[PDB]
Amino acid sequence: EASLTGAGATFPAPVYAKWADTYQKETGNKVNYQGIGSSGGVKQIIANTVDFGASDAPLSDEKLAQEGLFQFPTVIGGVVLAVNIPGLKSGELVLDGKTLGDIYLGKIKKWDDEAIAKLNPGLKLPSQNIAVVRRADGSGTSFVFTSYLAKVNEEWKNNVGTGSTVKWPIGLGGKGNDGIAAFVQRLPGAIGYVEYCYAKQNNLAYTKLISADGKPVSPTEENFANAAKGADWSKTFAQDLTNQKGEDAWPITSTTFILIHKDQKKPEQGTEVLKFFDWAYKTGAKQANDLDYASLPDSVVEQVRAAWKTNIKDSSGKPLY
Ligand SMILES: O=P([O-])(O)O
Repeated sequence: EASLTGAGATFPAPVYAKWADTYQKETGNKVNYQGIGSSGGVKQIIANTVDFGASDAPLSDEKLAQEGLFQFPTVIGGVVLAVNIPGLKSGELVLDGKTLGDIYLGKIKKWDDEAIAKLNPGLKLPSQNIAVVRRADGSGTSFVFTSYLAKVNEEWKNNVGTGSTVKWPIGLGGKGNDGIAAFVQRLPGAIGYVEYCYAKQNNLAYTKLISADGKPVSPTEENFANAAKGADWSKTFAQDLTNQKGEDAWPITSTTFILIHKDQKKPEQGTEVLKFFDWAYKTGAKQANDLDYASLPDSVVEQVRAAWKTNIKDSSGKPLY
């Protein structure tokens, strides 16, 4: 029995809570995860106050070498646009990336705007103001969401850009993925970006999006998996999965990372962190799929195991796996 502590991204917090609960029941090891968003996770592992950090924004090779850190992917998820449009069902509104951007820029103000109605011909769109919601805390989901908007709206790209934290033109700030969820639910007219789990479990209506290739997709585990189908995992783990080509490829997809130290000053702790995530890879794929997360392919998991053996050591040079 060991007590491990992790902190970071809220994006995969439901799968990690679920994995942790099952592992305790099967083995008695305790995992404590604090959802505080990816920036916090990164600071906390750097400070050495947790056993493991989590972030959906990959550090660069230089950055990992400078801090003594190793990073590895766990699951693939999808970010959706949760909406509160009185009278609209889940999956009936269709947005494109340029339209989505123009909402977040503050350019489109009403739900029956010409640009929105042209995308959804059948619908009877209300004349309700749009209330944009966005994150207040340094976030991995913000990263992924502003990475996607920088590729499909050139005014966003030039005026706001990409980051964990940016200068939001308009909108109300919610803390965590659970805070955007709560916000949408209370505000008639609201739109907020959440990892798909948080809209499904809260029963929030969500849109469809038009893929890179120009077809409207739904967000579904399969569709998240489809967006990752042509990723070259053998070159890097830091893959960008936003606006991918292919059939039924969800446009705002992403993987997520775990960060640990390479020179493990507490080898027992470090050894138990690896066993947990090995356990999850080996047996956790149903729980992940049950929260609509796609799993990594077997070849990637084999990559991580090979890199565990080469990189993770104690202060005597000895490997931990
Ligand atoms: O996963 P987040 O909390 O860093 O968005």
